[PDB]
Amino acid sequence: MVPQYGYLTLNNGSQAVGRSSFYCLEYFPSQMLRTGNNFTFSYTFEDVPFHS
Amino acid sequence: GADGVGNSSGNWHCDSTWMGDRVITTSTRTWALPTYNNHLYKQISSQSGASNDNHYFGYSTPWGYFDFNRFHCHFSPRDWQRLINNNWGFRPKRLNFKLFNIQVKEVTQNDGTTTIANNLTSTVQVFTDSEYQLPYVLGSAHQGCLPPFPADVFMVPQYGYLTLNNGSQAVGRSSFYCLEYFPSQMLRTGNNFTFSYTFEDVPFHSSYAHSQSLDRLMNPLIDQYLYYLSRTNTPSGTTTQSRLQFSQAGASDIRDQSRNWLPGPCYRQQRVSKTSADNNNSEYSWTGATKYHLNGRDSLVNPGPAMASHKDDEEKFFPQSGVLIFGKQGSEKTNVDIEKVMITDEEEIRTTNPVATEQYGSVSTNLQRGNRQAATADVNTQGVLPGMVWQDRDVYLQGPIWAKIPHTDGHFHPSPLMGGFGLKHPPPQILIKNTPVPANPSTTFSAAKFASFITQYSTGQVSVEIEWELQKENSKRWNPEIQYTSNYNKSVNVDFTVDTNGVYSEPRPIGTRYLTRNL
Amino acid sequence: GADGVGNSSGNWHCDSTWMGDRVITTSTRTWALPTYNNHLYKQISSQSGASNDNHYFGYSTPWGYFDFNRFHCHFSPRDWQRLINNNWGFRPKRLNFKLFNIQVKEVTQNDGTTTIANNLTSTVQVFTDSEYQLPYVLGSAHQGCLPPFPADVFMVPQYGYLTLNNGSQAVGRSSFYCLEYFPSQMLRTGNNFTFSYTFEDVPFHSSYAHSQSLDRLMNPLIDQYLYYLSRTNTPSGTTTQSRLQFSQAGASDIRDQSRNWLPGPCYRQQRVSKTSADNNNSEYSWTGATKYHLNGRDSLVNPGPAMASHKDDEEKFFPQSGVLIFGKQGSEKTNVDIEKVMITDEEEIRTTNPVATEQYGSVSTNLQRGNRQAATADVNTQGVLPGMVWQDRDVYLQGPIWAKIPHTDGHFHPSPLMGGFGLKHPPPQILIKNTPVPANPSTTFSAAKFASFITQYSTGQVSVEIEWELQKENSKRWNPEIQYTSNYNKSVNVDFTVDTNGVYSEPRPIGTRYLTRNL
Amino acid sequence: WELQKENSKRWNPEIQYTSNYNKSVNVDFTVDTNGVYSEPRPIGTRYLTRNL
Amino acid sequence: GADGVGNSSGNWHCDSTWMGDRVITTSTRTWALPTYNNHLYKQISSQSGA
Repeated sequence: MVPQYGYLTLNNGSQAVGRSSFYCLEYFPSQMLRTGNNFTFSYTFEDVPFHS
Repeated sequence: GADGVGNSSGNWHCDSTWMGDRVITTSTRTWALPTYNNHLYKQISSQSGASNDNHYFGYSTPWGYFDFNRFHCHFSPRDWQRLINNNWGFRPKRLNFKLFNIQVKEVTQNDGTTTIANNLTSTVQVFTDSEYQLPYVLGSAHQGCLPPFPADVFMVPQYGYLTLNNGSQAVGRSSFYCLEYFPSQMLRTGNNFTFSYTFEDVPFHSSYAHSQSLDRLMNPLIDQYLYYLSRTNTPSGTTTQSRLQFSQAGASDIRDQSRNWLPGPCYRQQRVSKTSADNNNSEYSWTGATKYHLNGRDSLVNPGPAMASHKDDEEKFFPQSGVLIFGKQGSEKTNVDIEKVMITDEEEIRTTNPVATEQYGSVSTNLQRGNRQAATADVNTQGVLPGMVWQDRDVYLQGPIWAKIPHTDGHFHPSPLMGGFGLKHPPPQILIKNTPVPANPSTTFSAAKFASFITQYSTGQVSVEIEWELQKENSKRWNPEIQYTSNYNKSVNVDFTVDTNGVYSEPRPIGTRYLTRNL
Repeated sequence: GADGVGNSSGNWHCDSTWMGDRVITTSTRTWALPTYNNHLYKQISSQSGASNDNHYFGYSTPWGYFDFNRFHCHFSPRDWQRLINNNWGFRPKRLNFKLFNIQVKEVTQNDGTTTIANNLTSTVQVFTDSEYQLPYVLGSAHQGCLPPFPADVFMVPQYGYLTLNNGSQAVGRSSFYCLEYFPSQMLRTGNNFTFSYTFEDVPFHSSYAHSQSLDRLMNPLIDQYLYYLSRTNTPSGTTTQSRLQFSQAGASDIRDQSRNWLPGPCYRQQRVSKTSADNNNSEYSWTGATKYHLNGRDSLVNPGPAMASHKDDEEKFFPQSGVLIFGKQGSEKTNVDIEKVMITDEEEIRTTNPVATEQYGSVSTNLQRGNRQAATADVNTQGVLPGMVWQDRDVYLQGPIWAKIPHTDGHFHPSPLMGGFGLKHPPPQILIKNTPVPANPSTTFSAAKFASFITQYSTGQVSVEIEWELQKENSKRWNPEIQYTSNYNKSVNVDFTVDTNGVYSEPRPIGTRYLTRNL
Repeated sequence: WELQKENSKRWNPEIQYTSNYNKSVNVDFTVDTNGVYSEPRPIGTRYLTRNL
Repeated sequence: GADGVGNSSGNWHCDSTWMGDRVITTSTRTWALPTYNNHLYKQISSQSGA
């Protein structure tokens, strides 16, 4: 099962602080896939030390 | 090739063509694949107190597989007759495998009613290993091969394998293979699957029987120039003194003639008669059987080395395990009577091979001397010696086509025991699976694995095309041969034909040795 | 290459490089060569009343020779681990041999003092036969090989050979070889010797063990289509009448399933236990041993054909002669206790090969009939039959690398018995000798041969470089393998390491079979 | 993934990760009779030895 | 470089030069090497009740 997405922000007690941010995920460009479409991307790791 | 939902992905090809060097057999069947083990691997092992010989440890898999390894898949009884009557030898060359017209069906069982509906977006995933990285099941003479008669629809068998065991417990060297871990083509409705394969060079199978035997390979008219001991003692007329004498062997005594070759090797069998009165009354099925011993467990040697089943006019008797035994149509699995089985008969090999139920020969036990009489012993098992010749077991009609030589430091004369072609790289396995479709996950997240799936199965057609190479018969024999003939007399049913109920049946085993070559 | 007195003739090369197709092992040692037999040939023969089996006739020679034929010469315990863990097979390709930094020393023993001085003008003469014109000693597992640990200096062994004999007396066909009679390079201080050699094409050694056994090569889920006799008689309830019945073999009875292959050949052994209480109390070392017989003399078959040493959970027992037995560091020649020797164990071959201490199987003795019960016999020795597969014996770490196939009309499966690579043209022998230097001849002429020589010996370095080809392991096994691991627990001494006195030692035999292939 | 190969002159053998040779009811890292995959122990990546 | 028995294989260089960006120091010494442990490896460890 694919897990649900949620995040935390600033708080005082359980009350929010004016700096706490709200992100609407509907607000980003997203590919819409019907049956018979596929999704791809590739990624290149930045140079990092070997693990020992 | 990817077509729509409404286009047909491939045509039906079932055919046989003969170019006179080559015959190309094609066959197409309809298959139905269920979901095995509820989409999950399991380990299986010998049940409880099963005997030491019967212990096993292995895994069962969700995957099915296709096996065309039986001859009658490819040949019709008439096609088999052109080959058997007209040819000395044949071997396969290259084959081709094609899957098409796949369709996946979801079934919904509610109350007593079950509705079966097309699931258009579901997939089926198929791969052929071709690097031989899996336990190779084929060649063990399992059921589940394509049916003999093209109008039949067959269920695709489940795939499982065995590994090392101690008792029913596993050993650290036992391997676990996850079939999900190989690259596999995923086929939706409107996709097809193909591959082709080329058989490595292999000796022809010999479809001929010899017109001479090793014992009798010489001119009866002319004497040899080589002496043997004709007699060992001469009478003085009061007593027989010891005087050893020699003779040239000739037509008078054939058995004494110097011979340049030896019969094939033997591993002896117990003889049982088809007439129920002649057999002993005791349980010797096991205690009397001939066996081999590995790692403290005995195993019946059912096929045995290739041997003649009986001598002249013994047709009643047959070796205990030493023959292949096929069941007649509609025969139960267990404890089935002699009338139901079809017992094959190897007697065409009498010439070069020993009778399976009798000893290779006799051998001197001791060193004679004036005061002690010479003695001999019987050799019931003979390994290969230099100058031995033998014939391989016959393939018949419904026997297996090939087998995979195990990969080992050494092996002698790779030809398999059940008959057929030993192949170091046999035709690869084709494994097929219904891709799991989950059913209605919960709204809250759970990290557990799904126990709920849509119940579904798939179906389609499968097409196998093999190209065979033929060895033509060129012989100067004057008189007619022996041919395979369907009897001329009238009958209720025709042989190799459906009955009034629609049940196809094969009346008798058809083995491939008729035409005669001189030795 | 000819240098001065002060130039060095060659560098020390001891190295291992891995190109991932190939590994190239180099090793350099320091040798010391004395003068054997006072510069003269001798004949040697069995002493006096030695038993008929022990008679021999041969010659001892002044010449020494070099043998690198043991693996641990070339591989370090860590280098041996990269190969053993990561690879299915390996074979040698080409090798190179180089001698350098030779120096000859004359020793003068006067009173108790012995002064050792350089003799600059003396020579050492070396030749490699390479036409195989000498008795080939190597491959008999003699001592005198390059030491395992590179800091050791070793004495070069004396060369001698055996020929035909009757008793201790020679036969007219026995050959005498004079090693002075071959072309040989003479090396003074500042000369070096080289040659290179290319191994003929040879099968890889199999460093893998099987994850299946011949007994269990089939799908447990699916029944066979081949019947066997399940039972031979049926009850009438007053008595059991004789009625023979058939069954298809399946998961329920595995032992009855038709199998397409047979285990390897056996020549039976006597079983002895490492626990001193279980063994019988009698002298059966010889009278009970398994032997072969040539020309009226028995010979113990120590190596035997390759066989599993014991069945499941038998690890206590081992075959009488059937295994290779190595001594621990600092073990005496004779009558040494079980704790001193290191006994190798072949159990990784259980799958394809019979247990050395038990019989191949059972065979029907007689023809049954209504009035006589069937009987069977045990086969304690089995020659090769068609359709048999087997594994070759394992090479270990300190076992020999190769052997020379004798040149004969025929031979079967040339792989040697001690393990290693059968080579029709093995690496040639390198023989080395101190050239004789006479001492102060008399002023008057005498035609007699010199009995007086300068006492001297030589020393230098020897360098052997072998190139090995590797067969990489590509397998889909999901779960981890078995690897060779040095134990993690603390210890007084580290394994494969010098002790506080400087004595290198090898704790256990390391055989090359870990990675697992499916059969 | 990019790999850093081990080149070392150590004479004696290393320590390796080995599945135990003894018999067992279930094989490690394998499904059981019910089809439940399991991981018997954590496998950490440090075995081969470098000198400091 | 490989010389005879009588040729000298190298000269004595002991020097210091200063180029004012760089200084190049050279030093030559005479060494004497014995044979240690009688030509053989040993293991050593803390003594007893240390």
